[PDB]
This record gives sequence, structure tokens and C-alpha cells, in this order.
Amino acid sequence: VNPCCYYPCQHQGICVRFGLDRYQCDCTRTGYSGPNCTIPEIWTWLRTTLRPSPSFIHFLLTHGRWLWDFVNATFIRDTLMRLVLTVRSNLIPSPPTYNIAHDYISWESFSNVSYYTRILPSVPRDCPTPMGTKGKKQLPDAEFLSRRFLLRRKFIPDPQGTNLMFAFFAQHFTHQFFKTSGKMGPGFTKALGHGVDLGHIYGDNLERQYQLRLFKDGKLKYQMLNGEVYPPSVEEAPVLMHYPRGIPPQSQMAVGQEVFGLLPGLMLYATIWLREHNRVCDLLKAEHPTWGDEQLFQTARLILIGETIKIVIEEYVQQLSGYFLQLKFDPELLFGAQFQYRNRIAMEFNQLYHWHPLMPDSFRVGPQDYSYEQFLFNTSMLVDYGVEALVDAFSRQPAGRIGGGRNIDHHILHVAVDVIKESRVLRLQPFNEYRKRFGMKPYTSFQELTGEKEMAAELEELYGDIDALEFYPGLLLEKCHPNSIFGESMIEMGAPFSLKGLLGNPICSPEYWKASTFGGEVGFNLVKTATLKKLVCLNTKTCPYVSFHVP
Ligand code: HEM
Ligand SMILES: *[C@@H]1O[C@H](CO)[C@@H](O[C@@H]2O[C@H](CO)[C@@H](O)[C@H](O)[C@H]2NC(C)=O)[C@H](O)[C@H]1NC(C)=O
Ligand SMILES: *[C@@H]1O[C@H](CO)[C@@H](O)[C@H](O)[C@H]1NC(C)=O
Ligand SMILES: *[C@@H]1O[C@H](CO)[C@@H](O)[C@H](O)[C@H]1NC(C)=O
Ligand SMILES: CC(=O)ONC(=O)c1ccccc1O
Repeated sequence: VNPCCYYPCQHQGICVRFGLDRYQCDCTRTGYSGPNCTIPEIWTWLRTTLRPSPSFIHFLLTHGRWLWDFVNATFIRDTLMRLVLTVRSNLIPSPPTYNIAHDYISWESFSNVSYYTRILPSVPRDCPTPMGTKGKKQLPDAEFLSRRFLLRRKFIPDPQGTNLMFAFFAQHFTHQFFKTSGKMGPGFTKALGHGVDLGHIYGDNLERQYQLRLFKDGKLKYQMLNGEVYPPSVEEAPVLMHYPRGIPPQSQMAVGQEVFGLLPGLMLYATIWLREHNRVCDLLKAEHPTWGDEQLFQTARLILIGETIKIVIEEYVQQLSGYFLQLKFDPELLFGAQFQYRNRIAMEFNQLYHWHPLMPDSFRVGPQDYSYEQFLFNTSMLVDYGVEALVDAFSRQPAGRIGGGRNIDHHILHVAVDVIKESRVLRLQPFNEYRKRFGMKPYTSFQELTGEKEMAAELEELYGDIDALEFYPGLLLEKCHPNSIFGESMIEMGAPFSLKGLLGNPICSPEYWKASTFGGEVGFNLVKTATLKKLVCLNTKTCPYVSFHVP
């Protein structure tokens, strides 16, 4: 039998088949040696024995308010942020490694970017079981597993007080780089650029961008309604949008991300950013009167990418982490370090980001409470209430807890189901194996996994062996910290993926991080000082309560 099915190689060592039945682990640069890369090197042993547990670190980061307040105001802040930035990233490989077609390095894997990459090779198609060596011959019925462990029974709010403003941001944001090609199958992505390219505002292809663009003052096309500014209609911006048959082009808003029409929350953020883009153009023009359309546009896009990356690090991630340490966005922190300014979206990263539990039972907008069947495709609510109106409403309603289990609304539970199904087609490796990839002890029992005995008990009869527990279910059912939005694994695995994909951008490089790049000091500060509040209020008549945290 395929020896690599036993996943013999520890610590990032590579399992290669040799002869008819042998195998060898390439322990190059893994820090360990031996047949399976288990014998540590002197420095490696020290490092691994002198590293406080993930939970301990988390502890230190979420306590000592008085302490941090003092640290955050010194240089230690920067020092730690850099540590975080670097340490966390070195986990994600770059240049990227494998994809759904190759479980080994290949020039194509590195060239063909329609491919999502993956951190761990697939479970060899010829292993005794679906997960490799352990578990039953057939995995739990996807749907059952979902109804039994992910379906929300009673709404469980996120203890960290995260709101829908955050939720919808997360959705809007991720959908600029998570765009699975329906025409190519799983593992493929129409979101080339694999990162924060703001393709969800400008489009994933030129023609579409060109269509979305006004080609005057560098501005982006738009339309006026009730005296306010909203994205143009599909009749004026003949772009392709995914709306249900029966809705005329004059009722569809063209934005950059085809799917964004299927939720006011999305189209909301779409409007906000469009608004901003246009505004930045104005700013740039006052400064550079000799500039043409292209450059005004091109520059304005770089500024928004900067802003986006800023707001995500200092307010969005901050929100999630709940850290007392003040996260900081400063491309310079890495100028001394060894870092590759490029990113390649991983399928595992895609899985992990399905945060559907955030969605509420219903959507409250003031005295009015809207249902899914009232929200999901409402092509007027946005224009009816207005940007400010919604931002105030979404900032006040709490999002649901992500980790914990049984907290996904039925209206959208069908997704978590496909996520599991897709996982198997992608032949993702076992949860534990991924745990190790991200420097964590594998779980020994389902009862160590979940914080309890009853659910674990059932998961055990179903999966057979904790070592068969799949990637997504593991992330979503794993026990949660004291009162955090999710578990250890979610943080330990996701943080690397998110920090790398944030700093691994060309504008974060020393070659790009110049003021000239953003049209001078004016444009540069726009980035250096961007904030969720400003992003909203500097583009709306009134200023509502805006924040990722419910008041
Ligand atoms: C009312 C709210 C929401 C609805 C109706 C919804 C619906 C969907 C649907 C239908 C898919 C496609 C999968 C399929 O064809 O079965 C999807 C994918 C996804 N959703 Fe949600 N979603 C919602 C909220 C969210 C939120 C809050 C997040 C968190 C950031 C999120 C993240 C994702 C991700 C990452 C994907 C994968 C996209 C891809 O692979 O291209 N969704 N969602
Ligand atoms: C990236 O890889 C995919 C799959 O390896 C390529 O698509 C396949 O192309 C071959 C020959 O053109 C066809 O026989 C298949 O039908 C295609 N399959 C899919 C999934 O579309 C794709 O051409 C590659 N992209 C580039 C530009 O290199
Ligand atoms: C290497 O791993 C294989 C499979 O798990 C095992 O049979 C073998 O005993 C291991 N060798 C060492 C020295 O750990
Ligand atoms: C859309 O929302 C408005 C209020 O924003 C409501 O009056 C109307 O009934 C909704 N239409 C739908 C989708 O049922
Ligand atoms: C210190 C650090 O990396 O924080 N990151 C996160 O909390 C984080 C962000 C996005 C997704 C999952 C996460 O766990």
C-alpha cells in the first residue's frame, strides 16, 4: 500500500515514493533529520522547548490591559507586530507549492494561476480509506453531519460583540479573492491576482473594468437616486451580473463582483467603496491637474488597496483577535526581514473562511425586522434606506458566534453542506494533519477536540477515529476559547493565511511603498490613516454609528 498514506514525514518533510514500495522523506531545511524528520537539531530543540503554548500566548495577549496600554505606546509595539507579521507568515509557502492537479512542485503549478494552491498534498487516491489510513470505509453523510452539528437551533451571539457591519465586510472583502470557477470545477479560481487587488470593485478582467469605468476624471461610472450616489445600472454599465431571471437591466447594479447583487449588505459596501474611489480621484486631480484619466484611475486604485489593507489589519483583524496589543500596518516593519511580496490563495484558506454562522436569524433595520426572503435579493432596500441608514443598522445588530457548533441559520446551512462535500472532492487531508502543519499537537480524542462529552461521543461513532475528523468540521466544532468568536485552530491556521495575503502585496514592498506611488503625501496619508469610520462618513451626508463592534 501507498506508504505516504500513513503520512510518515513530520515537520514539513516531503513524502516521496521510491522503488516499488519504498518511500523517503526529504527533510531538507525542516530543522529535523532521520527517516521521518523527527530527530531535532540542537537549536530546533531549544526553540520547541522554549515556546509557550498557543493558549498561553493568547492569554498574555488578552490580559494586562494596563500593561499593554504602556507597551502599545512604545517601540515594543512595532517590535512585536513585526514578530507577529514574520513568525506567522513563514508557515505559508512562497513560491507556492501544490494544487488540485499536482501533489508535488511543478512549473505549471507555479504558472497556471487559475489553480488554487494548497498547503498539504491530497490524500493519495489509492489509500485504504478516504482520509488515508484511518476511519471507516465511507465518511459521514455530509448533510446529516451538518444537520446534526452545524445547524443553528437557538441563535448564539458572538461573545466578542462583532456586528453585521463586520460580517458583511468580511464577506464583501473575501469575495474579491475567493471566486471558485463554476465552469472549471473545484480548485479553480476566476479570481486571478490571488489577493487584495480590489477586483471586487474594479473587476477580475479588463473588459469588465473598462465597462465599469467612466473614463473621465479617472472616476468610476455611477448613478444618482434620491439625490444620492449609487453604482450605475447594468443598462449603463453593460457588465455581467448574477441576478435572478425576471429582473430588467435597469434594475441591476453593475459593480465589479457579479454576485454582489444578492444581498443589500454587499451592494452597500460596493457603494461605499465606489463613492470613495471617486472622491480620491477628485483629491488627486486638485493635486495633479496635468494628469489624465488612466493615471488618475490607476493611482486612485492603489490608494484604495492601501486603505483596504490598512483598515483590515488595524480594525478588522484587531476586532477578531480581541488582542490587547495594538496591531499595526507598516510595510516597513518587514524591510529588514526576508519576505516575498506575492500571494497565492489556498483552497484550505477558502474552506476556513466560510463564516456563515455570523449571519443572523433575521435582519433588523430600525423598527423593521426583515426576513431572509425579504433580504436576500431585495433590489431596493439599499436605495430605500440609504447608506448611512444601513451602516447604522448593521453596526448595531450582533453577528453570530463562528466557532462552537450548531449556529448556522437553516436558510444558508446548505452551504456548509457543500463545503464538506467539496472538501472530499478536493481530497483534503485530515484535521489533525493540518493541525500539525500549523504547529499544533494533534487531538487525541473527540472529547479533547470538543469541550464536552455528548457531541464528541457521537462524532466518535460517526468518524470512527479522531484522525478521520475532516478539515472544515474540525474548525467549526473545535472547542472555543474562554469566550472568543472561535477556536485555537481557526486562529493558528487562519492568521498565517491572512497576514501573508495582506503583506504579500506589491504595494507593501520597498519598491512600491513610496509616496510618489500614491501621487504624493496627500494620497499616501490617505492610506496611512484610513479608518472604517472615515471610509463611511467621508462619503455620506450624515455620520451614523459605524464600527465592527456593536455598541
Ligand atoms: C445571508 C448571507 C450569506 C449567504 C446567503 C451566502 C451564500 C453563499 C453561497 C450560496 C455560496 C456558494 C456555494 C454554493 O454554491 O453552494 C457562498 C460561498 C461563500 N461564502 Fe457565503 N453567504 C453568506 C454570508 C457569508 C459570510 C458572512 C461570509 C464570511 C466572510 C461568507 C463567506 C463565503 C465564502 C468564503 C464562500 C466561498 C466562495 C467561493 O469559493 O468562491 N458568506 N456563500
Ligand atoms: C490551467 O490548467 C487548466 C487545467 O489543467 C487548463 O484547462 C484545461 O485545458 C485543456 C487544454 O487546453 C483542456 O483539455 C481542458 O478541458 C481544460 N480544463 C479546464 C479545467 O478548463 C487551462 O487551460 C490552464 N490555464 C492556462 C492558461 O494555462
Ligand atoms: C517512520 O514512520 C513509519 C510510518 O509511520 C514507521 O513505520 C516507522 O517506524 C517510523 N520510523 C521512525 C524511526 O520513527
Ligand atoms: C424590500 O425591502 C423593503 C424595505 O427596504 C420592503 O418594504 C419590501 O417589502 C422588500 N421587498 C421584498 C424583497 O420583499
Ligand atoms: C495575531 C494574528 O495573527 O491574529 N489573526 C487572527 O486572529 C485571524 C485573522 C483572520 C482569520 C483568522 C484569524 O485567527
